[PDB]
Amino acid sequence: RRVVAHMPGDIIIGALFSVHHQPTVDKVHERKCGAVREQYGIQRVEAMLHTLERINSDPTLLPNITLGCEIRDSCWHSAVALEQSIEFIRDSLKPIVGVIGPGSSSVAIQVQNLLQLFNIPQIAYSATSMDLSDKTLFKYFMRVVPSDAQQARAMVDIVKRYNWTYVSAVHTEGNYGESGMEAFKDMSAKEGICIAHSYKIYSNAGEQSFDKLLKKLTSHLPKARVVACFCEGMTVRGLLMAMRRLGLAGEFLLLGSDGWADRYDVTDGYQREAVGGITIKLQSPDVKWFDDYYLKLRPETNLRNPWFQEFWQHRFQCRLEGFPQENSKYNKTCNSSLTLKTHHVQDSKMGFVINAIYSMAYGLHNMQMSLCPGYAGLCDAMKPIDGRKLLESLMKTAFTGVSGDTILFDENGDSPGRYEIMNFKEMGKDYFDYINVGSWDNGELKMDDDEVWSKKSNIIRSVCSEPCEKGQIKVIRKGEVSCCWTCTPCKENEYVFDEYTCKACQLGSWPTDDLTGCDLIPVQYLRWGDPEPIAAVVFACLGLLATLFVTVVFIIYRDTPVVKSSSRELCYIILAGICLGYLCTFCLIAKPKQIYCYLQRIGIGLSPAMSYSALVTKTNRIARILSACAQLVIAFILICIQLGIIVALFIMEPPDIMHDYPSIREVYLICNTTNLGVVAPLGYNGLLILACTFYAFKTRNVPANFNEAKYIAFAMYTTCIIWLAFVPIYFGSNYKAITMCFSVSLSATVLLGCMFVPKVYIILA
Amino acid sequence: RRVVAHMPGDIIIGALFSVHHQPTVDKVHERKCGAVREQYGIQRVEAMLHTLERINSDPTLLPNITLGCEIRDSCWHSAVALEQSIEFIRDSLKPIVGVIGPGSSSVAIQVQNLLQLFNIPQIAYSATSMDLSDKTLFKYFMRVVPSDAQQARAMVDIVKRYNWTYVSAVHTEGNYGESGMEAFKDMSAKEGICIAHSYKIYSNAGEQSFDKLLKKLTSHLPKARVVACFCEGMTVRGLLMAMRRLGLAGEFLLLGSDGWADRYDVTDGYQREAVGGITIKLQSPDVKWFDDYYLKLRPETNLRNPWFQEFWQHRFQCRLEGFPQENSKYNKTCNSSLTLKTHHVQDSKMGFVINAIYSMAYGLHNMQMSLCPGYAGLCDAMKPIDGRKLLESLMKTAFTGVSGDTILFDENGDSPGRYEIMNFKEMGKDYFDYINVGSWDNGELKMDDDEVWSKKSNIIRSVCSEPCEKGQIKVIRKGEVSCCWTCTPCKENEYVFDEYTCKACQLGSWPTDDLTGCDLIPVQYLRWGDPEPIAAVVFACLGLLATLFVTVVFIIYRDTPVVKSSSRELCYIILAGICLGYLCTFCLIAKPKQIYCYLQRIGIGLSPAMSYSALVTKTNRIARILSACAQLVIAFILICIQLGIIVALFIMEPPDIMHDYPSIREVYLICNTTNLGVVAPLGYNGLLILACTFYAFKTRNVPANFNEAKYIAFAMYTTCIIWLAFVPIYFGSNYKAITMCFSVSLSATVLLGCMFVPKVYIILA
Ligand SMILES: *[C@@H]1O[C@H](CO)[C@@H](O)[C@H](O)[C@H]1NC(C)=O
Ligand SMILES: *[C@@H]1O[C@H](CO)[C@@H](O)[C@H](O)[C@H]1NC(C)=O
Ligand SMILES: N[C@@H](Cn1oc(=O)[nH]c1=O)C(=O)O
Ligand SMILES: N[C@@H](Cn1oc(=O)[nH]c1=O)C(=O)O
Repeated sequence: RRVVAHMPGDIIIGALFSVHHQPTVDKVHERKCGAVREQYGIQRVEAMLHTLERINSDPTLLPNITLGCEIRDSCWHSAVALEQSIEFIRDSLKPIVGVIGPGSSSVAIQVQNLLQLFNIPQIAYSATSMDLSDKTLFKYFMRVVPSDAQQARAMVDIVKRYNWTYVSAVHTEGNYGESGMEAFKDMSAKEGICIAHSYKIYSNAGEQSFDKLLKKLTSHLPKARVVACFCEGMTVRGLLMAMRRLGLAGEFLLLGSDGWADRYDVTDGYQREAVGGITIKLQSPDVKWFDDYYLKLRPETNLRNPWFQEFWQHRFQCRLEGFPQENSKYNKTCNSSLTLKTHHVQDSKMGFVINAIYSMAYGLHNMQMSLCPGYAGLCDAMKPIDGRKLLESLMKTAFTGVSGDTILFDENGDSPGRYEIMNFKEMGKDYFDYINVGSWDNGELKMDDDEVWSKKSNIIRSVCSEPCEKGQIKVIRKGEVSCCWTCTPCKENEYVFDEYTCKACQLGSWPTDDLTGCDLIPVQYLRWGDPEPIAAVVFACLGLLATLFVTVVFIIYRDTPVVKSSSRELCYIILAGICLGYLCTFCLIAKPKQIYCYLQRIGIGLSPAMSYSALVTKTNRIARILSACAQLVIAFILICIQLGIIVALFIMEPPDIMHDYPSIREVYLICNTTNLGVVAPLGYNGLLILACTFYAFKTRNVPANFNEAKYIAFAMYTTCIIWLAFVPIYFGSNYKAITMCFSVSLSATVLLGCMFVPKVYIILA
Repeated sequence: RRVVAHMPGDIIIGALFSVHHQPTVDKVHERKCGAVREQYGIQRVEAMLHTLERINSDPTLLPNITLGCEIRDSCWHSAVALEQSIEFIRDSLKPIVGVIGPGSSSVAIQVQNLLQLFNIPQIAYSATSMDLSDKTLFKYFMRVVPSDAQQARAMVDIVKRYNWTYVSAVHTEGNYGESGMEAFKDMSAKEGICIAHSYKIYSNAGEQSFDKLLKKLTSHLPKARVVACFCEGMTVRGLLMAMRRLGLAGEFLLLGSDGWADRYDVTDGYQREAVGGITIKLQSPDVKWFDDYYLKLRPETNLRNPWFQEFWQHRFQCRLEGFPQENSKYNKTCNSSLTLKTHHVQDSKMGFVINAIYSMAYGLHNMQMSLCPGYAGLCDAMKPIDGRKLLESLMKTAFTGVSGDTILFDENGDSPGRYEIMNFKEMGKDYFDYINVGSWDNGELKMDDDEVWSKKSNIIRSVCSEPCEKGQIKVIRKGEVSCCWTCTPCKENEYVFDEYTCKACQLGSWPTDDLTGCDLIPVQYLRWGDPEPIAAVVFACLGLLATLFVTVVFIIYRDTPVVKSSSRELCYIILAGICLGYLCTFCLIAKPKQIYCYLQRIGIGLSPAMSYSALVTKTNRIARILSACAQLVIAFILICIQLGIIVALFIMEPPDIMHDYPSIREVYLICNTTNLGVVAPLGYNGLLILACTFYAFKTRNVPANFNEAKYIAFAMYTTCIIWLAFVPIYFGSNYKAITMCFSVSLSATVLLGCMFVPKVYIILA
């Protein structure tokens, strides 16, 4: 039978403390507990005994009634605690009025499911799972610590403070780990944080299980460098031991939980592996009087605590001869010089443990105040202490704590509390410590970024993909969590619509700077500058100068017989046409406008048709003579025919500015001239040429005034070749305007020359 | 205190049945449970009370000993069953040697946690959760049913059989539901399925909770019409009542589980809302001998069942006056003609229950054979029947069940089984029934897709997005779920790499039909024939005919005095040049090959070089005379110079066919004749032409033999412009071959016809 610590009194309060370690994986069925525990074990039993004797000593608390206790060992296992709890309720089948419940959430649940049936209030000090807040299933459960709803929030705040996104989660199998990791997963996923993969493990699992878990964790090593452990202390120690076994000394940052806190017994010997880990610890000041009472204990006199001599021997590895408990396993003997004052480490949850004992005390006081206000003691109205009344009194009680605050329970049975942030750092050489690098209260996280990462090179941000909003490149998912993206650049005509897709611009549009939006690329006109068209305009100007010189010479020598043989009007009509060619070239090269672009048509129609019409009549007259003024009229009508066709093409295609986009980039504006709108006048001009071919062959060479027929027959001859050669370039090209300009002013000069010069040259000579 | 059914015996076996319904949410703390049950309650009580008689009347099983029982009421509740289990184990503080576990997985876990402390084996008949298969924590627990693992697969198979991709998930709060939904989520997300959202709810929740759950379920209604309930019977009934309240009559198809099975009590009164639902039932044939005993039971004689009178009054709504259990709540009085034969339904899991007790019988039989073979009864080494030995002999028991099959426990305490897929249909007019429409066994899902949906217009498949495999389009996930995608059309250039990305083809390439792959586009070239080459080659052929005619006239009249002039050999060189130029095109306008394109450049380089150089020498002699046979010497060398440049341009750029791609759509092939490879021969030719233009202008009009020098005075004067006219066309175009073809023959023609034809002319004259 398991041993039990007793203390007499009028009212007896049960307490479950984990004096011994959890049963090993291969001895769960035997329910055999491992080694004794100091922080979680003997210290808590001593705290309970001393605080109860203090309560008995205090006259102002529970006067004239002495509080007893029955402390049992829970071994941090569900079955052992369940059997001890059955032992608690055995009399109810002096009764236990209340239990200072176990420190594990799963164990607390298992004990509560049994205690609630017999109306036994249970006050926990370390069980912090959210599930215990449900008063429908756990009516007889209270705690002096906050739930894990705030601890998960604190962990999420820590991960979101340091840009950590792609973390990996581990939690111990059990209610505490399960609930905590569920809360963390829920809160983090709503705030952009990410989980590579969530793992679970038992605290008592063998070395092989931890090795496998660490292998799975290293499977994401380059990217998921932060591990979030809603783990217990022994789970974290197992992870550290795995790191030691398979050579890992800084590949991970373990973001611990309340289980780890600042426990020195999870990093003993493995400090090098745990350096840089961040943990969350329930805020609890050191208790002075407990330290004063505890360090003065000796195994010779400490007979109340049945485990104490065993503790002595396991702690100071030695054996105590003059006692039953010798245990020769330990070679040497315990000299009367050992004391607990050396390397003494008070457990973090020592404030809470005492508080949970005061609660059940104060809750018993208040209930005694109401039941029998006058009587100072155990009144006859209190012989069968009622569990329901005691629970009610505990729910509405409030008292000053050991720390110096007020402990009180809300409607959910929980109690207010704040958290502390610790960083396990290497302070000196071969010396490590937990350093307080922040806190967390009522939703407000106030860290200290200087103490942790005393440099600008903090831990590599746990991210899956680098920030890739770098202009052209967009972000595409890969069928996994919306966490790890591949970055793809869209084409040049596409701009980023969102961070997720890239959208093409319009027909004549181009994306702006930073590809945030788009832009209608400006139209391109025929510029007056440039090296090419300046030559064309210079040529046109020279042609105009030649034409004005020609007209001056023609009018000065007006009535001379050497020029008064042919019609003066005919070779003034030709002059008007040759001038109109240059005028058409000049008005062609400009901004294509609703006022400008139809002059192109009139030029290209009349100029290369009307001049040849005036010429053909003269050639025919000279040929057939080898008449009168009537040849003028037949000339004019020959113009009018062409004047029809242009007008014929004017109706179907009105003068407008049409935009063409030969490529997706450049935009051009030109008049609406089409394939049919340039061939028909050119077709007629071909006929004009054809007409004069007839004559030119017939005339050939004829001795006239200055042998005009010798030269006028040749000006046409050099024109038809260029007219034909112009077709291939014009048909396929992007330079229609300049080509038209050069064509017109080319066949132009030719004519103006032999037409007039041969005559007017020698005339002036 | 609660009542309990008793039967005396040497060995006592307890049981936990939900005789009454779960306590309502407003009376859980009092632990008073609701109305009586027929299938899950009284029927199983009578099953135990008669199976024990059947065993006790069989000398072949447990001879000369009697099996008593202590049947307790668990009210389908964890707390009530834990209290009753405390009552069971109170003796160990006649002992209970083992129990028939409760029907609920959570309740089974709770009672196992207490029973394993006292080595009391527990056998379950419906506790199907896969949590209890862990023998580390649940050693003394066995069951005659498979795990939920198999059942979750059965569902996954069902959902993947009917294209159902986007479904909703609901499970009952507890272990059964939670474990089942975890398994289903795992093996569904792994294969192809996507869950819109997973919900949970307690069975004993209020109306408002179920209404809220249904409101959340209709949030995804247009897409996810299928809800997967790893829920309990009463959870499904609550869902149906919610559907009735807010007017849903066929928006959802409920995919139920073992909880639902073919229970008429979950779909009574609410058939309209459940029609079409598909449920999974553990297969167990109805035990025939149970009916012939049960149906003849009467409340007058059945005194050993404390719950029989309550049930009898609850079933036929009336009162039994002649009995203490009057229950004056009802109005009328039961006549002595009411029988259980009317509206009798035996529960699905009756055989299981029976087999469970049989499992305990043989375990208690195989023990007594092994412990004391000689004795027929309770031997001395068996008076304190060992729980450990009972469990050991139980795990290895193989026997025959009431169904006729063989019952045997695996290494984890489970037993094999198969599933029946049932469909709730409207058979007649106002008549609804469950129809067996399939089965599932070890991975084989047999089903009858015609009994359900006797048509092709089944339930609108629970899908999110329509298929995107419409050729060009591809799938884009927005970072929501992996089953709701948009369709993006790829451009005509790229081909679909996978379902989710499409990548561009090679620059010379094109996607094949259906965008499945990319194929090599065929190359184009200037084919023999065609519209323009058929006109171009006519020029070359006519030129060759003219050149042969002219050379015939030249060689015939070589010695005629009328040609005794500037060396006829020099002009013969020119004529050979024209012939070479005419044959240049025939190796130019063809299919590009190394043989053709190592001579094309030679031709263009030399043909307009050597002929023109010989013309230069001839005109040089003519001009300087106003020499001897050395003219060839000063001529020939010039040719070499040009040849040198060609050779200079041949070494740097070897003749090879390279593929030119004006755009992605078109492909051509041509040799490596580049811009730099054309200017240099053209530069030399232009320099030569300009050099001889001076002498051509010097000659002008010189009276020579038959005006020989006159024609070449002006004919050459044309060869400049046409060559010049060739320069732009060759630069900006895609027809660089045919342009060269036309230009080469167009140059010679003139020079040829005006230096070798006037000759033929006067030769004839
Ligand atoms: C990322 O963390 C840094 C501090 O390490 C700080 O800038 C901030 O918390 C995060 N960055 C942004 C842009 O918020
Ligand atoms: C969807 O289900 C049908 C029959 O229910 C069958 O074609 C197949 O299982 C699914 N469709 C495809 C294309 O796989
Ligand atoms: N917070 C834990 C309690 N706890 O876990 C440890 O590892 N130490 C410790 O006190 C729980 O809620 O169970
Ligand atoms: N199979 C369930 C139990 N169960 O719940 C019901 O509603 N019916 C029923 O048999 C389980 O494994 O817990």
